[PDB]
Order: sequence, then structure tokens, then C-alpha cells
Amino acid sequence: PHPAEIVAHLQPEIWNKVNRLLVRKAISEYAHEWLLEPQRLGPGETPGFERFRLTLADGAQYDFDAQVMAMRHWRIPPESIVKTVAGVPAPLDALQFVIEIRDKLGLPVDRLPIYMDEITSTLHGSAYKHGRTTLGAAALARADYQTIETSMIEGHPSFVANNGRLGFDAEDYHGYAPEAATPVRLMWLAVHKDNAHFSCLSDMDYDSLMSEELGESAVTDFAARLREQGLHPADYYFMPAHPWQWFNKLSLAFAPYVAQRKIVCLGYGEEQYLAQQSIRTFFNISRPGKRYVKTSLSILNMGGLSPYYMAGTPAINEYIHDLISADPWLRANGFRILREVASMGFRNYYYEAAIDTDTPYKKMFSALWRENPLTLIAPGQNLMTMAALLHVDPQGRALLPELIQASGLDAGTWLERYVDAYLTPLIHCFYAHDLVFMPHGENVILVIQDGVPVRAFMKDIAEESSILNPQVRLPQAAQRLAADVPEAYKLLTIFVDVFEGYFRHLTQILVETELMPEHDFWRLVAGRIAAYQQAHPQRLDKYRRYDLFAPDMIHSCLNRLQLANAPNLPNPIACFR
Amino acid sequence: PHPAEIVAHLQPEIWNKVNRLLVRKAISEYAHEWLLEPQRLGPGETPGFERFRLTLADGAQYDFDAQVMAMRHWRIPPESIVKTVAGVPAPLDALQFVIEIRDKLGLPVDRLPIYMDEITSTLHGSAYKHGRTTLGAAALARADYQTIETSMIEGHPSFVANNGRLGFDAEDYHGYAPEAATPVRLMWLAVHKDNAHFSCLSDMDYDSLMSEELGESAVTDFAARLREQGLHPADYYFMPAHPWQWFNKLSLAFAPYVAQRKIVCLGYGEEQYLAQQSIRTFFNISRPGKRYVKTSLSILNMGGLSPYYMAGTPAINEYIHDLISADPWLRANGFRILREVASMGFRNYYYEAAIDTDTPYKKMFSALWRENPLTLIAPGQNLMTMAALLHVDPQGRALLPELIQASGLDAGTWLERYVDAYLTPLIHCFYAHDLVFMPHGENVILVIQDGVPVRAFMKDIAEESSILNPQVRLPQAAQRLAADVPEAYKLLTIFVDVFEGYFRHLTQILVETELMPEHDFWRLVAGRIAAYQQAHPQRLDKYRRYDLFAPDMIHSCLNRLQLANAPNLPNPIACFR
Ligand SMILES: Nc1ncnc2c1ncn2[C@H]1O[C@H](CO)[C@@H](O)[C@H]1O
Ligand SMILES: Nc1ncnc2c1ncn2[C@H]1O[C@H](CO)[C@@H](O)[C@H]1O
Repeated sequence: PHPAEIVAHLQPEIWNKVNRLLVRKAISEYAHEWLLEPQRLGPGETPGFERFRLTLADGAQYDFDAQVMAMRHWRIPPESIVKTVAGVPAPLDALQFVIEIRDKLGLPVDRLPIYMDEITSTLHGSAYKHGRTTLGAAALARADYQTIETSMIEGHPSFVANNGRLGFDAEDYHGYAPEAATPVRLMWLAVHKDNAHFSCLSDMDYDSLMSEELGESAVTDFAARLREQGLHPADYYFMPAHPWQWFNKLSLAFAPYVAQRKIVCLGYGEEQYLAQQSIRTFFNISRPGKRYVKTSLSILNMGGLSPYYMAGTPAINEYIHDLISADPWLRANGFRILREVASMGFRNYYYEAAIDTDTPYKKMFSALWRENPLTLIAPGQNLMTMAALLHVDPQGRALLPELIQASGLDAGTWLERYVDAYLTPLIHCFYAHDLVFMPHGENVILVIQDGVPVRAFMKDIAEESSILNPQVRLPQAAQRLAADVPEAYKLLTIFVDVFEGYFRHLTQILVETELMPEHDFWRLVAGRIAAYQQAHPQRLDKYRRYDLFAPDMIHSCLNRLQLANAPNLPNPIACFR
Repeated sequence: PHPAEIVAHLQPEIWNKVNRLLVRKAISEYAHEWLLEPQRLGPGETPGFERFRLTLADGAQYDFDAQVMAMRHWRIPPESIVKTVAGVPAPLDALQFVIEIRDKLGLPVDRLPIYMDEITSTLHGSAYKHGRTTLGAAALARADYQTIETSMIEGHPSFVANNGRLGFDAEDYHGYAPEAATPVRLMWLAVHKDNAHFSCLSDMDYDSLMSEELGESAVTDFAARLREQGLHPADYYFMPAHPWQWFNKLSLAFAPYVAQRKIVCLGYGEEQYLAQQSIRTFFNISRPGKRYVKTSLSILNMGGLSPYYMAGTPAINEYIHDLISADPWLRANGFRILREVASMGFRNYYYEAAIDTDTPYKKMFSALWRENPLTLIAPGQNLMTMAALLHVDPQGRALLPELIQASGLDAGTWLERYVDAYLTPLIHCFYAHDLVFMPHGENVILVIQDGVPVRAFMKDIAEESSILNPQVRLPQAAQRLAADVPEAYKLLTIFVDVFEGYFRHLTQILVETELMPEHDFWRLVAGRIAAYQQAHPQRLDKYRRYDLFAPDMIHSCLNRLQLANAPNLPNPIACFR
């Protein structure tokens, strides 16, 4: 393999294209979070926009068109952005922009080059994604679950430096990046019960999980392998790992355990998987209806996987699932979690003895198995990550209109179906159960039926969910699920993760594609919320206490939070109270 | 390739062996630096030693034999060390020891796991080196230059965490670790003159260097390659890089430059190299008398390579070489530097604009060529790293006695030859020229003639050398060479880098192998120094001002300095004044 081929995707014209796209996002999102305060100049190059200026690193100047939409959202046509340096035209360069605003960023000058490296890696991935052979909007909107999953481009829509994958070298990138869509086999390891522990749903056990996941031959073959090298299979579980994790972290940092045979490399599994958008979660493409496998993966990307939550994970999941199943409204709506049914943690007592506090060092060797949603839908239904609604192909065409065209519904009707499948159950979960998730594009999977959103699956459960009520009666293993939260913070999941985190980006698509005016979308959302409250009038106490129609709401600045690693925003639905 | 094979060297018995060796070193070196204060218990298991105790992490206890030699040196027989935890026998475990002394180490609890990872990697390498097929002491003492180079085991003899190679994953390790002795081909890159700059000796040029290093075919083929992809060779130099650096750092962090064709990957060179003990320096094994190539390599090991010194490197080297050549005493002794004859730096203007201060980020893409010493010795001479004198094979046999046996000389005579080849020229360089180096085991190469040390080569010149006289008249390019140093610090090179850094470990070998008593070695050294001063009586002013026979000397604590990343010691030669 010629050593140049790993960066063949890095060419001048494509680099320039993705840089312009990222400068737009950086300007939009930093402005949104008050890191940038653009100065209005006059009317825009495009009619209906106004022109703004940023005057930066003593020389650098960026003029652009913007329309400032709800929640202080800067809608910026990428082609409108004009950089000059002391009166001279200069190409848009996203790394250079971040440098020009380094003082405004507030980065200790030793985390700065790290953040620069994340921007660069984000660009490098973006170049690859825009250059690769891929389906356009029309075709993608009609494509299967996994084709859609691996064809996503944007990543998290608010984080500028959202796609770092720092730790993957150039070859790792092509084997393991979700966007390379290269089948991956998991690494199987025998893990000593001195170090390893397993948890699962009450109706299952380790042996039945393995029977299902590996089969009798593979499991027999593993025990034999161990016994054949003089070891006692009775002392071990079998545990999957990301191959990168094995070569980069476990064979090395965990050398004492390998040396002492507390970890034994058994080799690659037979079945092939595709990396999901989360990178560390894998979908089995070899065989039907098998669970996802989520592994620990020590790369930097905005922020591994811990065994101390791997003790209580299935129990948290069993509780939430039984709760949702026993609720007649949720039953009727069809909203459902995908259970993390079994988890396993290898505990590194060296790191645990050295560090008493929370650390990524305790989270380097864990696995869980997650329910496969294909098994839970009907013929004539398909699945897609909710991130797909925000998708724009390399030609600049949005997926959403193509999906709505295929459904045969007007945008209003389609959007109502979507809101009641996605937003309404979250609101019910909060009002009825104080139960909250992390409801972003990557954690939500929509069940689609001939173009129409019918219902939603929620994933990423044990690590993201809370019951906002310390009095809730929880099984002993699930206790962490309960949380005691300031009043102002209870509705954050809607205000922060739904409205500002996801809907803010959706309406920009709605407006660019002329599917619906912004005011019409917020009115639609307010109406779905109001219709819910009317159908469940007995929780008026809670509707008034936690007012979704309050004039303003807490603004969490995601990038500023990543950079550290604001005043209230007006509520877009306030005027519909 | 089975994924388990990369850690086949990690087995229980070998792991235990290398752990015991590292615990010994950690105890010895930390005690030496006052991090540990062992408490005398009584007489040793071995007669002539005393027994000491360390009482640690509330439970852990280590008893051991020691003999405290000059410069507060703790000579500790590895097999004498006995660990108990609350009265119960426990295996020696070096990672565990470091944890047990974490409070004494004074590490912010976020650098701690990093230091732990360095210890672990040091152990992992040590396991490999002790397990590999290798020459014993007798054979090694008679072996060729490169066999000796790749067969070194210890590394830096004072640093506990001396062999980290953090950044190499498990496969990288087998391709690129000096001890794996796997031939390496360099990666060739076309580097744009917008970014790249070249310096060399006044009697040479870029084109003659390349003619010699690559040849006309390879250089022609490179220009053609560039021209063939639509580029202009007139705009570029050709630059070598470590293949790991390309896959891990340059193709990724330098993506904008790759994308903009400021860096073009040309592929692997035809000629094969072996990694030297420095890891980033390569010796050409394909063809006779070619230069070493030193490349930038962004791994963690105790502390890359910078282009801002790559501008002045050959000029510093040309100055020092002409100085040594013009000096009749140095001429007569035969001491010589190996010139860094040409250097090249690629400048990353993104990092340079973001960070005004010294950083590893500015040092990621550089190369230099160094003079090959094989070209500078006679038939019947051989070369060996001075680190070889400290070498102990996996059977516990020392190389030094075997070398002395082969020479036919008594230890006293051999040692005198050695001191006058190594130490005396350093002393002259200081007294006559205020010229100092970094004279450790890895920077010094001895010319050996049928077992006898005849003279020494010094390498690592531009980055390590200083003229301790701000008044020295230096060519404009070499100005950094001059230094203005506190009085107490002028003789550091002898007191710190020679006596405490290297001789302290040598006498432990001399004593373990019964080659010479410690007092006899110091008397020998004092005599060589005194004989030098008598032969050059006109610098008595300087002998008195910088007294090598002062009662005590500054003690630099290397590990404490690495950990952060003491009172004076008695001078071992004071009593010979
Ligand atoms: N559309 C998306 N929305 C939210 N997070 C995303 C999205 N795509 C990828 N991610 C994230 O998934 C992981 C967060 O757990 C990270 O890898 C981060 O990239
Ligand atoms: N014997 C030695 N003496 C001093 N430094 C050594 C020795 N062996 C290896 N090194 C060091 O060489 C480099 C220091 O520039 C590091 O890779 C470090 O390991």
C-alpha cells in the first residue's frame, strides 16, 4: 500500500470547500454563544439578509450575510463569507480563523494546540466525507438504516470541533472511522474474574447471552483455547474489545494484566460489524437481529466506558423499560428505549488505587450489548438516525425535503407526526415520570413508514438518563438514576437538548429548503405541547411549576463548555402560551 | 498475524524478573535523590551489606540489603528485596511500588497515570529485551558496532521511567523500537520552500548532499514524480521522515499542508536503516559510509526536533569541529565530534502563530544528517556506545569484565586508557575552550582496538553544546552556542553528567564484578585529572577558580526533575587534592 494513499482525500479544492463550511459553522456557533459579536454593516449580498463584520486578530476581517433567527441563531450562507487581511482577499481557512480568535476563545496556551488539532481532524474527516462516493439527498432519504448511518456528514450540529477522532492514526482512520464504512471484527479477550464483572437483565444470564452472541462452537473453542494454554476457563469471562483499544491501550497500559494472564487475547471474532456514528458502538452486519456491541475506546472526541456504571447498567435499563411498558400513554404512542441488556467491566486496580476520583483511566476496558431495533419494527418500516433530518449532501441538497416528498404529506402534517413521535413522549416522560434522556440526533432513531415518522427509539440510556425525583423507589442496583436538581434545571432537556440543541438547526434547514417558515414551526410545536397538556389535564400543577411557555430559558453554551474542558435566551414558544 | 503475538513477550516469569529489577532501580535512585529515606535495620542477608527498611503506603514494607557508596549511591542486590503487605509476602511489582509512593513522588493526580504508563511501558520493553534471543556478555563484548547498539537493555541508568516510547502502539513497537532491530526505510516527502529550509556545512550544498544520500536516479525519480502530478520540483526540497511520524502526525495534524500540497508524500526510500538507541536516529545498513539520519518523532520518552535550531545546526557544528581540529592537544588525543553536517526544517506557521513560546508543536517536522564514524576509524578498530560499559545481559553477566579480559590489560590500565579517551578531553574542552557537551553513555562512542579504548567520538552537538563564555567570537549563524552561566554551574558537565550521571553507575559494576574497588577508581580518576593539570600548568588560574577537587558538588536530581516535568554531594575525588 503506497503511504500517500491514506491522505489521497486531502486535495486543494475539496479542502477549500470544507474549510469554508467550517468557518461558517464556527462564525455561527461562536456568535450564538456570545464569543463573537458581529457588527452590522448594512444590507446583505443576498436580499433579505443583512451584512455583518468581524474585526479580528489585528488585520483579519470577515464580512458575511446573516439572518438572526430565534434563540440568537445566526443563519449564514457559506458563499457569502468574505475574508480580507488588511484589505487583501484571503482564502477561508478554519484552523487560521480559530487562531485569529484565540484570545476570544480563552484557551490556556497548551490546550490551544490540542483544540487546533481537533479542528484539523474535523476538517480532515470532512474532506474525506465530501470526497467519498456517496448517495445524494434523494437516494439517501430512501436508503436502508445502515447506509444512512454511515453516510452522515455533519456530526454534532452545535460543536465546531465535533469530529476529532484524535488517537486514530491515518491507517486507523480508514479502518475504524464510521464514515469509511469498513467492516470491523471485534477482538475477543478472556478476562479474569479477579478483575472482570458481568451484569445483565434479570431474565437472562451470561451463558444465554454468549450462546446467542457467539454460539456454542465459538464459546467451546474459546474455553478450549484457554485450557490448551494451561489456563482455567472457570476463572474467565469472554469480553469483546475494539481492535484499536487492544493494540493501543490494553496490550500496553494493561501490560501487567496481560503478563499475569488476567487478560488473554483470543483473537478476532468471525462476525463483521460496522461502526455507528458513536464510533465505539458496532452493528452486526453478518447476522440478523444480533445486539449492538458498545466497547471502550480511548480517543479524544469532544470529551471511554466505565465498569462502575457497567455494574448497574442493565438494572437501570430494566427499570426504565418496565416503567415505559406499564404506562398506557407511552404504550399507545410507541416510544421505546433500546435496552442495554448486559454489560461487562474489567477493573484496573492500579489506576483505581492511584486515583480516588472520576477519571478516563478507570474507563478503558468495558463492553455492553444493546437491543437491535430492526427486530422491533414491521415489514414496510425502516429506521433512520434522527441526525438524518439535518443532513445535507456534498452537492448542498438537504435530505429532509426529499423525505417529506416521499411521504406524500405536506410539511405541516409530516412535522406534526415527527413532533408527536419525538418531542411529545419526552415531555410526557418528564411530566409523568420526571424521566429525562439525552435526546439528540445521534441518540434518537426514528421508525419510518413509507417516508412518515411513526415513532422513536431512544438509545444511550444508563449513562444519560435521570429520574428528577429523589423520592422515586428504585431497585438497589439502579439507585444512581435518581437526581436532585435545581428548579431552573428540570426542563433543560427540552430547552437545552431539544430546542437549542437540535430544533435550532432543524428550522435553519426548514427555512433554507422553504419547507416551512420558522414561526410556523414554533407554532406547530407549541400546539403539540398544548394538545398534550389538554389531554392530560390533571398535571396542571406541574405544567405551571415547570412552564414550557416561560418567556425565556437557560442557555447552555456547548462550545464554551468544550473550550473550558450566558444570559437567558427568549423561548421560541412563549408567544403561544 | 494473530493479534496476541504482539505481546507474546509478556509472560508471568519474565514479568516478575523485570519488575524485581525495576523495583531495585526505583528504590536505589529515589533514595539517592532523597525521595526515599531507608531506615537501617541491622546486618544484611549478604555479608558486607546492611539491611534497610522502607515503610510505605500504610501497610507496604520493603526490606533490602544496601551498601551506600560515594555520591549517596545505594547499591542494592535485586534478590535481597523483600516486600510484605501487613506481614504478608507479596511479589515485587514496580507499578505498584510507584503507587505506594505516590504521595512522596509529588505528582498532580493527572500527571500520575501518565508516569504510571511510562513505568509500564518501561517494563513492557524490559520484558521484551530480556526475553529476546540475544548475545551474552562475552559474545557482545566482541560484537560489531550495530549488534552492540541494538542489544543494549538498560537505557538511561538514572531515570527510572527511562523507556516509555508512549505513542508507539503494540505493532509500532515491533517495527520501530531500537531493541526489535527491525530494518526501517525512511519516508520521503517533498516539502515546499514556502515552509521548508535547509542548512549545511560551508563546503557542501543541498544538491551534493542528495547526490550522496539518494543518488541521481532516486532524486531524478522524485522530481519526475512531482512534475508528473502537476507540481514544480523547483518549489520543493526532499525531506526524510520517520514513517511513524508521517502516519501519526504529519498526514493528520499537518493536513492543511498536505491538502495544499505544501507536503507531498513520495513514499519509502530504497535503503534500509536501523533505529539507534535514540529511537529517532537511523544508521544505514544497506550501504557503506552513509550518514545517519535523525528525524523528528513525537513520542513521549522522558521529555521531537526543532527547525529553529535546524537553521544554525551545521554552523554550530562547523565551528566546534574547526576548533577541535586546530587544537594540538585535542589533535594528539584523537577526541572528535561527529558533525551534524546538514539539517532541514518544515515550519508550521499555524502553531507558530498560535504559540509565541517554546513548544514541542514547533518541532514536529525536521531532519538532520550526521557523520558516520565507521568512515573515521581504521581496520582492526571497532566502535561501541559508551552505554555498553554498563551493560548487564539477561543472565546477569556484565559486559565490562569481558571487554577488559579481551584487551589483555589489567583493569587499572584499561580504565586509565578509558578515562584519558573520555574524561580528559572533556576537561580540556572545558579549561581551554569553556566548551561543554552532554557526555552520557548514549552520546559517546568509543573507538576500541582489540578490547582497548583508544579514543572517543561525541555526538548530539548543536542541541547539547555550549561555550561558557559570552565573549567568544562566533560566526553569525552559531551565536546561540555562547552561554552566560553562574559560577557554581560551570563544572556541572563533569560533576553532574560524568561523575553522578555515569561514573556512579560504572563503579557499581566495577564493584559487583570485583574488577576494582571504588576508592581505587576515584584515585585513578583524580590522578588522570591531576596529570592533565600538570601537563597544562598555565591554566592554574582556572583550575583554582573551577576546582574539580572541591569538597562537595551540586547534585541534580534527574528523577525529581522528570517528576516535576538537594544538598550538595561530597566530591569523590576531594580527598585526592
Ligand atoms: N448527530 C449527532 N448528534 C449528537 N452527537 C453526535 C452526532 N454525531 C456524532 N455524535 C457524537 O457521538 C458521540 C457522543 O457520545 C461522539 O462520537 C460525537 O461525535
Ligand atoms: N544509555 C543511555 N544514556 C543516556 N540516554 C539514553 C541511553 N539510552 C537511551 N537514552 C535516551 O536517548 C534519548 C535521549 O535523547 C531518549 O530516547 C532516551 O531513552
